[PDB]
Amino acid sequence: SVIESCSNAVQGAANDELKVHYRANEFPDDPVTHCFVRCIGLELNLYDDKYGVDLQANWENLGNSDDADEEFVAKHRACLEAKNLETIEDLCERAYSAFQCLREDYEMY
Ligand SMILES: [Au+]
Ligand SMILES: [Au+]
Repeated sequence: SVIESCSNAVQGAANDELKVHYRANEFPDDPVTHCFVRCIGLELNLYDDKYGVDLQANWENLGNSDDADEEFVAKHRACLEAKNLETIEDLCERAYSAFQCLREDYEMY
């Protein structure tokens, strides 16, 4: 529902070629996708513009029900710190940049 609602809440996102990527869980580095990813993130509560990535929620969305491994938290909290998200003015670009920290995780899952 989120994918389909986000393709409509984001301009350009309602696009047959992008949606092909999205369902195949591919997310190209382009301004439409940036906003689509931000939207998914906000809708699923995996993300927030001010507070950033919710690492526990993502841990869950990666097929886990326990408290996140300390490594996982330490790792990505480091990855996200190094991105200086607070200096990225465009919100879609900030969200897209945050979520690349977690890409290795999503892919190996
Ligand atoms: Au493509
Ligand atoms: Au962007």
